[PDB]
Amino acid sequence: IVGGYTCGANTVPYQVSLNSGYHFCGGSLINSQWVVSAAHCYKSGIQVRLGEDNINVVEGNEQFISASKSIVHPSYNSNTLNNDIMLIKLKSAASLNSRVASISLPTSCASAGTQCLISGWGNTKSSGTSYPDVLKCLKAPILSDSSCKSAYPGQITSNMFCAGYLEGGKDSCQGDSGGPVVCSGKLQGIVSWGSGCAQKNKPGVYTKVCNYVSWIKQTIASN
Ligand SMILES: [Ca+2]
Repeated sequence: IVGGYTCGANTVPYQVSLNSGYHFCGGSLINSQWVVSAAHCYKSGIQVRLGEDNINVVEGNEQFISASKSIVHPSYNSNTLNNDIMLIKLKSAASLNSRVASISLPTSCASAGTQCLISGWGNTKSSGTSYPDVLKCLKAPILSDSSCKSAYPGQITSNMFCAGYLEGGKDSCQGDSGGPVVCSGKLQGIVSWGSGCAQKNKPGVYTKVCNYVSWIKQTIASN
């Protein structure tokens, strides 16, 4: 996250870190046994890390649980990033309390102008590189479909939305991918892509979660 703030330990209790020896992507806990992340975060050997603040220090609220199964969206296209969503089942159920909690799925999509909270352990610089140990946060609005498509001609599908600031300086970034965009207590987006980070006229592009709730529920129901 570029231009954000330190969330506070365990203030974002649905935020997970995906670990393959190191943090590589974010995710969101949507029930005791399932995580949603980006399909471009897929790899084998994932350990899900719940209850994290400092990803490099054991602070006492962690749960580390191996993935038993990963499911990339049937129609994921890694060239266009259309349908950039995946589900991860945990080998055992997480213990849910105030510091580790699931986030509600939307019953309704979000509109332009709604404020949202975006979080992760991604790069904090837009020129150059600095990866934080503790979770970083950004409050950002959803942008209109038209300003999204104007920023990124021929690249925005009905499964994508823009959020952030066209002026630059405040965005998600590398390492935040797969993590949450939560608006009025609902998981509305997944950190997906963008040209650079926090660049003028190049806002963040997010997977539109409300399009996927049917798929998510039926997948959980049968796995
Ligand atoms: Ca830790």
